[PDB]
Amino acid sequence: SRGPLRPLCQPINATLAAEKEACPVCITFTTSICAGYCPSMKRVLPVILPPMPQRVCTYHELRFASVRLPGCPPGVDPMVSFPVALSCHCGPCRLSSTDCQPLACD
Amino acid sequence: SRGPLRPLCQPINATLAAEKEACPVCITFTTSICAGYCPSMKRVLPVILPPMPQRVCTYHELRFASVRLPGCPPGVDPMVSFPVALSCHCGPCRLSSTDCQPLACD
Ligand SMILES: *[C@@H]1O[C@H](CO[C@H]2O[C@@H](C)[C@@H](O)[C@@H](O)[C@@H]2O)[C@@H](O[C@@H]2O[C@H](CO)[C@@H](O[C@@H]3O[C@H](CO)[C@@H](O)[C@H](O)[C@@H]3O)[C@H](O)[C@H]2NC(C)=O)[C@H](O)[C@H]1NC(C)=O
Ligand SMILES: *[C@@H]1O[C@H](CO[C@H]2O[C@@H](C)[C@@H](O)[C@@H](O)[C@@H]2O)[C@@H](O[C@@H]2O[C@H](CO)[C@@H](O[C@@H]3O[C@H](CO)[C@@H](O)[C@H](O)[C@@H]3O)[C@H](O)[C@H]2NC(C)=O)[C@H](O)[C@H]1NC(C)=O
Repeated sequence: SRGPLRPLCQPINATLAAEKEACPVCITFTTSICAGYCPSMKRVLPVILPPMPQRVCTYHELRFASVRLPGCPPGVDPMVSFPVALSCHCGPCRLSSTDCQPLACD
Repeated sequence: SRGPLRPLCQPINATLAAEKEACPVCITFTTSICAGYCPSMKRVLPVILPPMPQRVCTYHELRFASVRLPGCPPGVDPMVSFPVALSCHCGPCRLSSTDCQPLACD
């Protein structure tokens, strides 16, 4: 459709903020993630669409880490993990997490 | 010297606990790290020692992530990073960090 840059997919050092309903203080953190624009590349002759099955950029290589939402009541699970992406590409509509200074989250 | 297993070097999902002098609550977390026994392999004929220059297992591949020691005074830096190891080996005495349920740190 429009111009592709719009960065394009790549591991990118961003920030998110982990917190769970009824845990006291939430926690922010930094982890490289893979986000970028993958084109649903139409080719020379159309009509073969759909062009590309929601090819969102998903993790080629992934390591997890997690922290520990401090103060959680003695009945809830404080261990909160997240991706630590190493490289990435674009394949089918893949679910993973969200499916197809610093900060604050309270 | 003695038997080598004693696991041997490998990325290993362990836990550490980040906290800084005069920040209020400390934070624990989980991150794969590379720890293992590397032998200072003496060979068939000695006298060529030292055997191997303090070949501690250090990170072949490494990604950083960091969290945010919550509540830090408005004059201190809450961003605390750590390794997110992908693979590893053994080379010279390499400095990096420490040079040659969950938890609590307060
Ligand atoms: C280090 O941990 C990762 C997983 O991260 C976990 O870390 C713990 C502390 C906690 O925070 C938890 O929430 C995190 O997920 C281990 O990675 C495992 O990798 C295998 C395959 O290599 C996965 O198995 C497969 O999972 C898929 C789902 O996509 C299934 O469809 C398959 O059938 C199969 O089960 C497994 O899910 C991962 N583990 C977890 C808990 O997700 C890694 O192996 C571990 N290292 C060590 C040495 O323990
Ligand atoms: C994503 O971040 C890493 C570094 O992690 C940092 O993350 C920030 C948020 C913060 O927590 C900070 O404390 C963490 O360190 C970037 O990795 C950089 O990699 C380059 C080389 O590939 C490093 O440069 C070299 O560093 C060596 C030291 O061993 C020097 O001897 C060299 O001369 C050279 O300077 C650099 O140190 C790394 N950056 C930092 C801050 O350590 C990674 O590039 C980044 N990604 C993006 C897209 O920004």
